[PDB]
Amino acid sequence: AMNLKQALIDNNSIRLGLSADTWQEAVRLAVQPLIDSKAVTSAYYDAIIASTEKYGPYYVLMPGMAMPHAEALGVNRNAFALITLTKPVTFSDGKEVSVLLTLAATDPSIHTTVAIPQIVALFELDNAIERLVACQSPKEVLEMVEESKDS
Repeated sequence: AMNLKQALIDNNSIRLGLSADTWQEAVRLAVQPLIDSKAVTSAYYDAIIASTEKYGPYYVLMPGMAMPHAEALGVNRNAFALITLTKPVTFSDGKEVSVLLTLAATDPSIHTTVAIPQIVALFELDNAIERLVACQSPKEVLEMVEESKDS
């Protein structure tokens, strides 16, 4: 089980400065890099849209970030993806998002025991979302992620 930096490399999962008009557009874009790496199937995007439709945007945990995921489904392999938006997108609860960290798992208890702690740490860094938005290559995204693992 899973290291965020490594997962991101193994999947080549980082996308930088994409553009979306709806939170549906942004979720699609956020899951794409995981369909690209064959970690998940489109049916995973569908499952995110569907769980958002019944539960509301539950994975939007801190200002400026979503970690899109469903209770899974279209998943072959544990993976993370990381995308960065040009302009903040507004989710159906009124929250504004500029960074989506997609999470996929074949076991549901990974989410809180393993994944959220890592995600939490990246975003608990001094000026993270804007730093992340101004990242000019996956290299520095990954450098931010190493910085997360310590202190």
